[PDB]
Amino acid sequence: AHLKNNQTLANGATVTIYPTTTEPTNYVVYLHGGGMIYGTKSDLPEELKELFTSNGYTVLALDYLLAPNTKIDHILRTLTETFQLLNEEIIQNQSFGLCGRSAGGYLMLQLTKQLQTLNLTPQFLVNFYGYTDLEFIKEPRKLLKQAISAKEIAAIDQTKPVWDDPFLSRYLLYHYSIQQALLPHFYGLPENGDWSAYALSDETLKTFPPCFSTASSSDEEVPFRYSKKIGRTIPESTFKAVYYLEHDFLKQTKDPSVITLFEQLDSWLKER
Repeated sequence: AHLKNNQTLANGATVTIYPTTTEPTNYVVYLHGGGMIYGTKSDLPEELKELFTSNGYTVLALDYLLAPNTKIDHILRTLTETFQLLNEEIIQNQSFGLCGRSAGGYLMLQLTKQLQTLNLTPQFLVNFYGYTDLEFIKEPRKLLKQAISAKEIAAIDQTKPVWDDPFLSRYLLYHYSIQQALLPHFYGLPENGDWSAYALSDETLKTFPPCFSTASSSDEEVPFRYSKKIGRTIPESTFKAVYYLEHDFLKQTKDPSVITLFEQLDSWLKER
């Protein structure tokens, strides 16, 4: 039956499936935002989900593990595992694209590199203000003006694995770690600052499938040069800027700039 439904995979990851009206179908795997510390596959905007399903892509909105509970190296390994199970059960070697929101864009690009090794290349990629390395988190950022206290985050568990944060309850932990300079520690990044293992080279990006890439010039959370590189260094790719908006502009799908960008994405999807 073609109804939105959740499925749990062998390793405990769950996926929310939004079927198209027809069979056979193609697929897009969606990776949510939240800095790899908070958030949920449920953040997928209705309008973005529709851009995919109306174009014949069943959307697979996928869980991934969250830091500091699970370190980035492990999050990435588990994501590859999860994709392989998702392909076993649902995609079944049919064509698929990937779509990533902020940290989800980084995850998508890292997954892509790993999938090439398993003979599972995506047909295309859609990057909403992601990134290709973690260097930018070394730079000071002021994202929340008010200082978050230890008390306000004391109740958030950092120990046990977490597949989903459906009510964004871990949002403060993310911003706390930023304000307290703990984000690299939360992520498990090398203390010596050599994060080359976490970076994608231009060489690597040049081997990737076509990407539609977009970010706001006014993004204070991820420098939008990343999305320029992603849409320009990957061959046969497109970069579309939006101007004067906050980082996570998928929160504002009714904004005229975002409406225009969705028209651009729709047109680009129709050329796959």
